[PDB]
Amino acid sequence: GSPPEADPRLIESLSQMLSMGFSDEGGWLTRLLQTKNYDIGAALDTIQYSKH
Repeated sequence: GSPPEADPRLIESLSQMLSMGFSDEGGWLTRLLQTKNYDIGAALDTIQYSKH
């Protein structure tokens, strides 16, 4: 569902990308999101891979 620290701070870094409605499949964003110290897989997974 909605996890604290595993959704906001994650879905935020996307605020920069999600502004279109697409996830980074070319590893381009991954590097960025990595700024969080973990993985965008979990982040990019919010731009779609789930429910609109």
